[PDB]
Amino acid sequence: GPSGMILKRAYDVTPQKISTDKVRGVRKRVLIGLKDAPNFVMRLFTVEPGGLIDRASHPWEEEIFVLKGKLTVLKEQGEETVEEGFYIFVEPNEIHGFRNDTDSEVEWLCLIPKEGGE
Amino acid sequence: GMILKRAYDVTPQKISTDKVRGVRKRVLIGLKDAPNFVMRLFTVEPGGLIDRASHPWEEEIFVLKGKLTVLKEQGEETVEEGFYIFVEPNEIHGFRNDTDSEVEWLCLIPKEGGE
Ligand SMILES: [Cu+2]
Ligand SMILES: [Cu+2]
Ligand SMILES: [Cu+2]
Repeated sequence: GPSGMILKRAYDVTPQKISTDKVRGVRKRVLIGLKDAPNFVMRLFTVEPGGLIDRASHPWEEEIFVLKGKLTVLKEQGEETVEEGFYIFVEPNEIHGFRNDTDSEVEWLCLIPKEGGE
Repeated sequence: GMILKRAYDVTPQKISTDKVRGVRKRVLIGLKDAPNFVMRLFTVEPGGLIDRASHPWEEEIFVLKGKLTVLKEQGEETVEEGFYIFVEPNEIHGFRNDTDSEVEWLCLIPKEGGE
């Protein structure tokens, strides 16, 4: 494929509002998307106060790094809050979700194999 | 089926070769866990350097802390916390810390690149 290097301020990427049956109060920035990635994609998620990504599972893994705030992670059994500087590995098919129980925006990097889209 | 951990608590590996000095690397999500790509966290001391190199796989980076000097095929460019970098396969690249404090970034590569 193409040559070169992209270097960009992540916040300059246009966010997309996510509103589905299981997601509310979330915006996503596709940093390294399907148009460019040979193998896996990089997204930056922002969750507003009270926002929620309800428990779900999917047949690809997810790799996360928490960039800002206190993120509540929903698990098959119960929940756990993590903060900036934590990483999360979600195995394929593992139940997971996310909630923001704080008064300010929470952000994380999420990477998936490109077969799961962007 | 879910790992949640503070990245700092992963023991860093000092890297010192002919080509790399003043760098520590943490493997956060490595080959034991990852089906497709790995997650590392690099910390570079003031004056640390990863000399120009290239590899057959791509690299995806997110700058977490500080002002990172990126060595390119042509010259160099400085970036800061909050920048992402996409390095195409085979693109020459390296890194330097010209500041007086530690610089950190996340680096992800496909598993063919090892951890
Ligand atoms: Cu998911
Ligand atoms: Cu499980
Ligand atoms: Cu490299």
